Amino acid sequence: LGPLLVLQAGFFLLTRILTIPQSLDSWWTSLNFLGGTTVCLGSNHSPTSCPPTCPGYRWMCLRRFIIFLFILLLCLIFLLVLLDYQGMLPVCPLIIPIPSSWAFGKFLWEWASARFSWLSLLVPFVQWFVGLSPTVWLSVIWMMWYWGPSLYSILSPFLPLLPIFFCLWVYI
Amino acid sequence: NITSGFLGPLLVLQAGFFLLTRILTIPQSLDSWWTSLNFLGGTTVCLGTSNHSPTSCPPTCPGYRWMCLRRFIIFLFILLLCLIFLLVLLDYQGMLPVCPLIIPIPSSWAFGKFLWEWASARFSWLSLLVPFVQWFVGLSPTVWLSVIWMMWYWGPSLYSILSPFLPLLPIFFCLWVYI
Ligand SMILES: [Zn+2]
Ligand SMILES: [Zn+2]
Repeated sequence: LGPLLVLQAGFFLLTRILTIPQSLDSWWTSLNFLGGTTVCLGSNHSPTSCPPTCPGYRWMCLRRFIIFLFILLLCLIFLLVLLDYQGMLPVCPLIIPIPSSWAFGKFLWEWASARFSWLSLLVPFVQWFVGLSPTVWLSVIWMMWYWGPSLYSILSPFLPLLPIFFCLWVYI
Repeated sequence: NITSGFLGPLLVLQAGFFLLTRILTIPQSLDSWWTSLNFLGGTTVCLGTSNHSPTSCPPTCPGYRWMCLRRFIIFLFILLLCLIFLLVLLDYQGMLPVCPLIIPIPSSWAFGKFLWEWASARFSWLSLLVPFVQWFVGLSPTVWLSVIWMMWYWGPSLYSILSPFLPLLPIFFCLWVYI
């Protein structure tokens, strides 16, 4: 009795995972428009779910595949985070006792700061911003969500004059 | 002296401008490419005129917010991809010291070796599928190409039995009961 239920649950969860790409590419295709789907060029079916006869269906499958690939990658990265959180990646820090946790992250950041040498200047600013934002981060996300495209639109006309006087500054 | 002295830094300025303007549009190119994948390789129109493509919304159009979002999202992925690439490069030089599971550090692909060894350790059944894959390589390459092409031909036929798929767990479950 138990094993039948276990197998049914496993199959249903596998179906959920396999249909995730449907939902995800449908969401992204919604992003293309003002939050609303469309109709595949050629019964007017959305290009996120075409019938097998529809030519776009072939494309859809390819699309479903790529999304799925990214998902796995994300999952992998997510997995790769947890191990790094738990300190199961015994990465030797640049010259020694091991970093109990986040060894990979600390090593990677140390290497980047040591080599690129401008992230050294960037890090103080980012640390300032994050530390000063226990809750300000939430508000600036809201501002970015609303004003961010707007401020980008206002800065963009002066976006190309920006390199000109940046060059002037570099000359001086 | 003065001529070349000025041109040098200014040459760097011009080259930087050109490279940044060529490489900062890649989010737009990839967004347009995916939107093309959505409709058999075509642009279509936005919801808002001149019928501009939805990946090049003017600021007046309401989609410029929307577009930016996905453009930004695409931009993020690029960094991630780049990061992967960067990692995929560093491991080759062995610049990632990862101690192997129980000792000298691996000369190259240390991170890849540790990850694969740990993953194989965690799942015993996974390795069971490894040999057949090699056999797939070990089989006739032409046979593998024919199989893949038939699957492409059988993809629509693959899901032509998609409706019977749902009962698959029950009947197999029934087998598990009778097993
Ligand atoms: Zn279609
Ligand atoms: Zn638009």
